Amino acid sequence: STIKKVAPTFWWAGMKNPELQILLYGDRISSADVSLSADNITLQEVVKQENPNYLVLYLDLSKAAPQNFDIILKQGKKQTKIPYELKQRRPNASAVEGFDSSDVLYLIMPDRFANGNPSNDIIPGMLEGNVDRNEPFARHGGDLKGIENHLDYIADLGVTSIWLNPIQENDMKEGSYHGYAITDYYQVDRRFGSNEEFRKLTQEANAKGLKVVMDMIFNHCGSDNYLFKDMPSKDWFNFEGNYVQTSFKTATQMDPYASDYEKKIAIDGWFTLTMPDFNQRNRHVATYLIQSSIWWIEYAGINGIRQDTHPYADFDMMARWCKAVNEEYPKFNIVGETWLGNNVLISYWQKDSRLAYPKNSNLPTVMDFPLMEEMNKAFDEETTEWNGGLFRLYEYLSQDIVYSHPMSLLTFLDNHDTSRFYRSEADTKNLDRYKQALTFLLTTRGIPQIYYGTEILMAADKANGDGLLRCDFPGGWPNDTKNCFDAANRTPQQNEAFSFMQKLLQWRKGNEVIAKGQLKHFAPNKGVYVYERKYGDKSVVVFLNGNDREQTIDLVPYQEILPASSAFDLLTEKKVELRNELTLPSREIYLLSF
Amino acid sequence: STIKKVAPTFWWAGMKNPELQILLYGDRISSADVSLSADNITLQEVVKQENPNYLVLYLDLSKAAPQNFDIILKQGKKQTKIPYELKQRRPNASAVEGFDSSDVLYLIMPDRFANGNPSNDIIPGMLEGNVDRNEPFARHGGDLKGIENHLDYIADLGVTSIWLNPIQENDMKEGSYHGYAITDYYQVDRRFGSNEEFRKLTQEANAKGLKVVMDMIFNHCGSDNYLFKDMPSKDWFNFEGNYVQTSFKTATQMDPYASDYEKKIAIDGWFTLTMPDFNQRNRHVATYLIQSSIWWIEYAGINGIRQDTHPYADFDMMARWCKAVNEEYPKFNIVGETWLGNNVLISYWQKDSRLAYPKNSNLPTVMDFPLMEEMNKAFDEETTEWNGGLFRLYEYLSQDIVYSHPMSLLTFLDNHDTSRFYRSEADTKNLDRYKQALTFLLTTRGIPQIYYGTEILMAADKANGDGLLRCDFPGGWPNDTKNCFDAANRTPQQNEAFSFMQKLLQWRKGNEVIAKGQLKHFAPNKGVYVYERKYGDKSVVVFLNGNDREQTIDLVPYQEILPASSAFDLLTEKKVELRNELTLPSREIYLLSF
Ligand SMILES: [Ca+2]
Ligand SMILES: [Ca+2]
Ligand SMILES: [Ca+2]
Ligand SMILES: [Ca+2]
Repeated sequence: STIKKVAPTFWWAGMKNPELQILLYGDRISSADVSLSADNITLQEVVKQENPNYLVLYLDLSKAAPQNFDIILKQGKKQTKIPYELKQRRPNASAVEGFDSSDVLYLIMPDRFANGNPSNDIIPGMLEGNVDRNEPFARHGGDLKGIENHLDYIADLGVTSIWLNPIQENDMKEGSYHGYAITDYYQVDRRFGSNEEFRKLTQEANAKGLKVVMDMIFNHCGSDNYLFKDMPSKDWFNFEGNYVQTSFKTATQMDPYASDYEKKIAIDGWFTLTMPDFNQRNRHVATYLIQSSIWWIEYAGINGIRQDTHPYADFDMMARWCKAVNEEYPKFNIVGETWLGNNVLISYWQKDSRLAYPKNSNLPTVMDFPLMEEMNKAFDEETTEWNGGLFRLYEYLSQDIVYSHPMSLLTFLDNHDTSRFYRSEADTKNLDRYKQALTFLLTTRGIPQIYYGTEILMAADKANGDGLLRCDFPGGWPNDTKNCFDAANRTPQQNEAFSFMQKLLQWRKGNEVIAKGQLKHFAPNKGVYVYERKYGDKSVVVFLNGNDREQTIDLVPYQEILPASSAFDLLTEKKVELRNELTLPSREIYLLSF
Repeated sequence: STIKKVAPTFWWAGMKNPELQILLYGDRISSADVSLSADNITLQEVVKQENPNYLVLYLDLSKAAPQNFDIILKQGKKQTKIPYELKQRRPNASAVEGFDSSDVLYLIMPDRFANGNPSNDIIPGMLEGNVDRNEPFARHGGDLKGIENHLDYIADLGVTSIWLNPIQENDMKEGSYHGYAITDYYQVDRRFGSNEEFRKLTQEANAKGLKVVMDMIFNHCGSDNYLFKDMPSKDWFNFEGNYVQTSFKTATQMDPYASDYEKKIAIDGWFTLTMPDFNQRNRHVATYLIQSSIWWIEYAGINGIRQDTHPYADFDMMARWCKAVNEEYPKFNIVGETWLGNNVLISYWQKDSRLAYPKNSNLPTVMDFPLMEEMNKAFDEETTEWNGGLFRLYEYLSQDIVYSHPMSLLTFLDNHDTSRFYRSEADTKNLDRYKQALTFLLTTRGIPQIYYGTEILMAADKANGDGLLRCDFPGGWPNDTKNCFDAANRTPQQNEAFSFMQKLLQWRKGNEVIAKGQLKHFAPNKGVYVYERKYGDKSVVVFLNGNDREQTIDLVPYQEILPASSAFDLLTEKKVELRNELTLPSREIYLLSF
């Protein structure tokens, strides 16, 4: 009809926040006389703006039960009836579990994991009408069905959650594959699936014991989003809708020496030309985006959101967002991308930050990029008597007083924006670093994330561009020669790697010591880093030898974490003797239980 | 007589704390019956310990006026009268000025600055009976008279304070030159001068407008200190008087993951065999040391103490110490050596630390070693569009939210424990780095310290040992060929360096903008770092070009700190045009006033 788009698509009765903003987009609709035909719904307000193609409606749902109702636009002789549903909430929707340190997240770029339906690789009408598996920056045809097809593999690997790069539609001319330029916040990308397919994926994942986390982006949308292409008003995007390039200097939010000029350039600046910057200080923009997040939580049953670009957005509005989400879903977890150089500035973004006080982001989980930088060097260097190697871990962790909630820090070796743990295929010839890094990651504090393909030694270097950071999982396509979803088609080394991660993950799942236990560590001792996780009377103890050589060490230092004269290494299932001294082969790892 | 040592030597009437501990050392004195012959002084308590050579007396002075009085030991037939003075306080002793960001401190190692009295280079009876100017680790003969002789030079350089490495006596066999193994807390080292000489030095310094800061060490004394050689009890030193070597891991005080074993080894461990670790948890040790600090403040009129090794000592006792000092001298400033790798752990030691809360060190000033590390690389590297060079300064300073009192951070390029700013004589051929580093140091936030000899390009590298970090000031000895205290005997380059520092220092002195002003800075712009200090309506603006090349930059970013279309560079006294763009020669520095 005259109505092109209605947002949200639908809503629910009995949400904690009883307000509903319905955004209407169509042909010169703004002059219309608006009414409702409904049962116990109040139309509070109709908002008109420069662009006559939009109306913004504010409804009060406090007294309203599930129902179908009509929005009615009368313009002279013409009358349009827009039907609208208030669905009935699942029981206990509010009580959906979040994710936490008991979990391990498996990060998947949908377009690059598995093609389970080739018929949707190209969608008539969409601006990017091409797939080309040999172009790193083109669509390759991955989809939701593909992920659904391989849930068995993911669960068997031992992770507890899938985390998806953005699945919301990116109808862009170029670069649509990655998902970070959304053109519709209320639709899965038609090349990945329908909305229903995503709900089904989540159901299927939950039934195999897997949580689902979803990437969302409030800082910016794609330039082909109707909201941008046909702006309601200049106030919806920063710099009044004109492209000004961001500096990426997000330290300006908290830097005590920041300039006014630089704060504006950073936080109001656009990431690129085709990713215009939302003005989150606009009440309509903010509610639109907030509602979008809540919609996907109610509709799809997700356990988590990662808000990319969190520091590039208005601080106050993102605090309101986190508050509004947690008011509706008290156990839900949100992680923000805090890509900064140091723990000090990252800690500011975490909920209850001592350094932000009295400001509070309300953001439960932030990302430990500094730990990533250290872990990418700590297993390759010599650990001397004074410095290097595993000292990086000792020294970094001892600074955890900065962080308000250290067990709500996402930890990771890499992700879709970094070099992979192994930079090149050639580097994967030695798995020592892999084994130490993952032992550390999966036993120390925080919430681990594994990037898809880590478990089969996929390699990549940032210097060759972002496209090759996100190569196709070998096996995800019908015509792939080697299908690495099955052990039978994997190199010996790939199976060594896969089996190692799986051992740790399968052991970690359900393990209350790692999930909730105190942490206690010791300075590297003749190159050997030792630490303990301890919950009640159960404990775990890790030894990591930080050198390419045999080392004997005195065990007297560790008396307070060694309650018995021997224990079993979980990895080799062999006994380790704990009496006075211990000799550790080159790059040894012991993971003891007590 | 039978009394070898009395501590303190004397005291004052009308101190805020009315308690006085008098420690008596002699031949089997502990059985004695003790009394006083005095006017309105109460002997509260006499403390006996394992060693019979000691008595500890506690007196109450609350009702007591200045007087001479006697302590009386009666043992059978023998009776010893120990005379003791309660001096009368100078008026306004309490109100002695501290030091602060309006100051610049000039750090001097006394044995290596100037020999103004060669007759005291060797002192009969002292265990180290040798001087040898050609041995880096031997005494060279510097003294107080030498510093007094060159106060004119120091004041003319433009600094506001002298800071001395320890002047308390180090009667040790080897290594006595540096001062960090004290054998008498109540005596200046006889090779430097008498107590009176130090008081005179201070008087002389004050009259030329210079403050005096004194190094003290509570963590440890020298193994030839009577307190150690002939211990009152095993409880006076950690590990019951037995040598156990410290790990140097002082992060154990605040590390949330610290072990019990490691905390003890670090904080109770000895620095070396000949530097035994005081047990500051012993009430007698603590009062002894506290009183010693207060004594030198009353007696000598000093403005500041640097407590070396502050983190190796008991946290609670050092907080009590800072409180007790500030209760007596409210404006006095104490700086603690916080030699740690990062701002997080350093910030814990600063008074009102948000990360230590609810603990509080009460330590006003801490040392910004991380800024030093950055400054030793920031002026040598390329400053690209994204990273390197002057970015190190931008990035470090933006983390100042960690610090409770950023203007009470001691900043410095080097000191007696580091490589000098210039590692070798050859490196001093280029002064660009010197000029940028010192411009930065003397205009940015904090309390600058210059190490003696920096102003004449003395060079040294840590790798050649500590002795060559502390070479003789050329001119401090009667037989030196080139006397660099006078411009006439200096290389052209030495005079370029000296004149540059002097210009900045002389301009900084009295300058309220630098002392008290806000700081505002900008990300390096095509390699050029720019910042402003601003107090009321007066401001200062620095431009530092962070590359070995000419660069034109847009000035539009800086509109908010450029209130006029031109200004005068303080350094070259030439006009700089502030209109739309600015072209900066290789390594340019502009220091503008408005
Ligand atoms: Ca497909
Ligand atoms: Ca923004
Ligand atoms: Ca002398
Ligand atoms: Ca100690």
